[PDB]
Amino acid sequence: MSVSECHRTALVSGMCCALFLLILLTGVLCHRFHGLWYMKMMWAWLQAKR
Repeated sequence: MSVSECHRTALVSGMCCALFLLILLTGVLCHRFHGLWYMKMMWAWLQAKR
């Protein structure tokens, strides 16, 4: 809306930051599913039969 072009940097900056949050969010669930994590992983581990 603003004749200024710099404004573009903002719109792009917003997404650039949101992307970082995606990496942190993964941790939020990691905690809630801290136990289930191993429960499921166990299936993948034994499946290999190392």
